[PDB]
Amino acid sequence: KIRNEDLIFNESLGQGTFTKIFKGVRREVGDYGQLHETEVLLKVLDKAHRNYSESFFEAASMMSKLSHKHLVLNYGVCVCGDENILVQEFVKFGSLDTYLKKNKNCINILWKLEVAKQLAAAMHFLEENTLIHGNVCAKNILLIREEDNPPFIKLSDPGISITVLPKDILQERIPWVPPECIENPKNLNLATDKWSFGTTLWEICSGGDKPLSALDSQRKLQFYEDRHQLPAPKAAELANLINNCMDYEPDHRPSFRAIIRDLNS
Ligand SMILES: Nc1nc(Nc2ccc(S(N)(=O)=O)cc2)nc(Oc2ccc3[nH]ccc3c2)n1
Repeated sequence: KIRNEDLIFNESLGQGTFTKIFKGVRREVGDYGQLHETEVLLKVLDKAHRNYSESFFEAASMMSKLSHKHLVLNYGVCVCGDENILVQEFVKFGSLDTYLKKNKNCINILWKLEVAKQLAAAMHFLEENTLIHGNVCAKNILLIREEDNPPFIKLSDPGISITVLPKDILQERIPWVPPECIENPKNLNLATDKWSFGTTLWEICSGGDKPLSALDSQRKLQFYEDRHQLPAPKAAELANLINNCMDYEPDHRPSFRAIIRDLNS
């Protein structure tokens, strides 16, 4: 529970779903009582979307009860007057999808494999704790350090749950959102994240391209209706795993233990 008076808002860094994102600085008493001014990532719920307040912070809170080296650190929340604000560690190099596009001509299968193994390790930990993320995607992978020593990533918070989001938002998040959740958002399950994990591998192999971006929301719907799969990326080293993960039968998608074994071979 951070004080409004200890937070300084600086540059806007874009927007998430019903949120506004800013780089900031938090003034804090740290260990040994030393005074720190710490770079922070601030996520602000739109006042115009206050109805979704509980769900977002419930999301960030539930995961913050679990500490893990591949899960992002949340410092707390500010009840900052009229706005609710998540205060999060500032990750030096930002979101993976932006990174993949700018650095495409420098990323090889060895780099992709380490990032995939790290993400699966995070997902395996969640799976062992029966905790559903619900929004696995390249935008929500944060790059802590660049390869020199491998790269190092963290999974960000999931944001507002698909189980309360407007249907048109869900449709635009095809193919991250699995077919059974389009049929019924209340079908959100552990198997949901295996599908989205497959979609995120496709992103990682596709230099930051967004699958099915050329398809409007009605065509995305008919894509699931006809049981299509994503095309193999030109770099197709992960295409079989992508397709095995994006299985239209939720009960057939592999455990992350099996996925990690597949990545290791
Ligand atoms: N923890 C964290 N740290 C950063 N750091 C950062 C941002 C921008 C730059 S840059 N290229 O301008 O120099 C550098 C570093 N950025 C984010 O962005 C996210 C990630 C996922 C998100 N899902 C919904 C909103 C959202 C926001 N999260």
